[PDB]
Amino acid sequence: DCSPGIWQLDCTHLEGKVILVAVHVASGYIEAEVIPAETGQETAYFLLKLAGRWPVKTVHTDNGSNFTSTTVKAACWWAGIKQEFGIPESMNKELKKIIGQVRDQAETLKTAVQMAVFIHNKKRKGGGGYSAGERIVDIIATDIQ
Amino acid sequence: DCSPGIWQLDCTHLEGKVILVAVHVASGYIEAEVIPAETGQETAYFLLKLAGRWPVKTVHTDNGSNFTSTTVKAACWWAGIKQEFGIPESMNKELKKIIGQVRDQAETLKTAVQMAVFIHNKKRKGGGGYSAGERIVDIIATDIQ
Ligand SMILES: Cc1nc2ccccc2c(-c2ccc3c(c2)CCCO3)c1[C@H](OC(C)(C)C)C(=O)O
Ligand SMILES: Cc1nc2ccccc2c(-c2ccc3c(c2)CCCO3)c1[C@H](OC(C)(C)C)C(=O)O
Repeated sequence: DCSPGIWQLDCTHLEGKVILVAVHVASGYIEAEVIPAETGQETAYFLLKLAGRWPVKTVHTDNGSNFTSTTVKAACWWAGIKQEFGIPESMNKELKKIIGQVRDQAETLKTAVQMAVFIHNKKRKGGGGYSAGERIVDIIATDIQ
Repeated sequence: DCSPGIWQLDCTHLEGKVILVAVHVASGYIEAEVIPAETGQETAYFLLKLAGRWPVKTVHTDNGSNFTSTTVKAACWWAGIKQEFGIPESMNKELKKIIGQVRDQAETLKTAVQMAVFIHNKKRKGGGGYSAGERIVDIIATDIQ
């Protein structure tokens, strides 16, 4: 029943590095990237990429100060994004769980993260039974037509 | 009439930097990234991200030697991707055109690229009349069901 334009964006920390995690709330679909620094510039750039791919209307975060930089506000201004305050989970544990499971199968954390994203988005969820990757595409397509 | 799992991947050069460009052939939808070096490791990593997001079955390129590294072959092995040889355009000019149009509106090339990707994917194509972003989502969703 969730609006299809709503996304959640946070950062977690692992191995002294920073993982930016975006969740499409309606579907559970995720996108993630290991970023060199937890900064406004990184968040702004990430939001521009996200918005060119999906119809992003509002973004929520669990750390509001993430969104106070002028650099982030410029990215939401240009892409027509607004901040979402009133949201009614949680993938940071679950994605961290998958990362832990595949970690030794890759040299770098960034590679393991993308493996974990792949696994998460492709998993059939019947425990009828689509994956997050299938649900996002259906939700958006139905919302077009 | 194109298969929905087929993607084209190339690199272009601008301002002495490297832009990796992936095109979903059936829709015209694009994803791009400025990469620090034109290397197998960058291509492999990019393919892992791409494959966690879309149902990527085959990838074609205009420079076959792009795909000879062990690092790329490991990424297509792990993600279940095969190379596509027999393909029946062109965005590298068109995307370059949009980049040129917005270039002065951003400090960095990487930012301009993402602006150009956004513009390209959102543009209604009626010259009925959906955008590449709408077409990819419809094509994939219909292919699920
Ligand atoms: C550094 C590195 N070196 C290699 C040398 C030879 C062969 C493969 C690799 C891989 C690799 C590539 C795809 C892949 C996996 C690992 C693990 C399974 C999924 O696919 C990596 C990975 O890094 C890059 C992806 C950036 C190249 C890694 O971090 O381990
Ligand atoms: C370096 C940089 N510094 C800034 C300082 C203050 C305010 C904004 C910026 C922007 C910016 C952010 C979003 C955006 C656009 C530009 C241009 C329109 C689309 O949205 C950038 C851009 O770089 C980052 C996105 C990495 C921060 C840029 O290359 O110009």
